[PDB]
Amino acid sequence: GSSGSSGFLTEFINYIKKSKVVLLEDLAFQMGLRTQDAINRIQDLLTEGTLTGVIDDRGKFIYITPSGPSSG
Repeated sequence: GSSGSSGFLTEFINYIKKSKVVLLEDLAFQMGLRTQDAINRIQDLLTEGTLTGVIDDRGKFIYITPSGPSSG
């Protein structure tokens, strides 16, 4: 359990799970943050494994989460 002003990370991840299709360009717009900033966070989380996804030649983010059983 992370301590301090930790919340944007937890809320950001939860949003991705629910969100079927999330774009990096749109992500920064909705969150206000910059595209590069948003991408950096996604790449970091995906690198550690915290999140699993793939990027296409269109620099788009595609998350594939199992609908229904939220256990693992």
